[PDB]
Amino acid sequence: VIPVASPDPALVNNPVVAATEPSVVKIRSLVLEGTGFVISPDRVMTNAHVVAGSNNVTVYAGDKPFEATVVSYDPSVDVAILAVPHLPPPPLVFAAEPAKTGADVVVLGYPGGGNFTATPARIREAIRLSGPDIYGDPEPVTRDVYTIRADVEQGDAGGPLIDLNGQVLGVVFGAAIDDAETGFVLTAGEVAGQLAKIGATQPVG
Repeated sequence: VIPVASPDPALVNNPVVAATEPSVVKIRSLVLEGTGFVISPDRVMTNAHVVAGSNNVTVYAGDKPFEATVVSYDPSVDVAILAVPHLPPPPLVFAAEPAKTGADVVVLGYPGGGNFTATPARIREAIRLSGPDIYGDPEPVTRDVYTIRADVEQGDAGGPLIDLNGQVLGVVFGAAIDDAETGFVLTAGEVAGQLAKIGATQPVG
């Protein structure tokens, strides 16, 4: 882990939080709980492992429930798409330029499946996270990621990482086991590549 300065605690009150908050939603699937955000009208992107093979997925926009359906799931992909009809909040926009080391960012999500919380963060490093090719295992072998300094929790899974402009830099998908205050974020390029696999293979039963 590359060491960086502690995140600016003032980031919780930054207008960027209130601007993106309505579009960041809590997800409950049937016991399993996570975070998502609006990517396009009536469509929510979330963590695939949270909603994996679930027929009872609910989306909470502003403490109010909306029925969701997993319409895009691929076992080889970290992200999933939920279809959420009549969902008021507008889509969030992805940042077009990659984030740099030391930049102050914010993780938005629902840690422990509670209320919406903004977690102050700082970019450690942009890296290619490559593992071994596990035989018979579908999950990705390589990932474009940001390592971040942040007190991240499994409830933040599927939560967007947002810059000071209000744009999504990536999506929280993990943390370090031995290192506290260390989170792993899929880059906007990585999410695009993963959504591309789904866009290419659809429709699938």
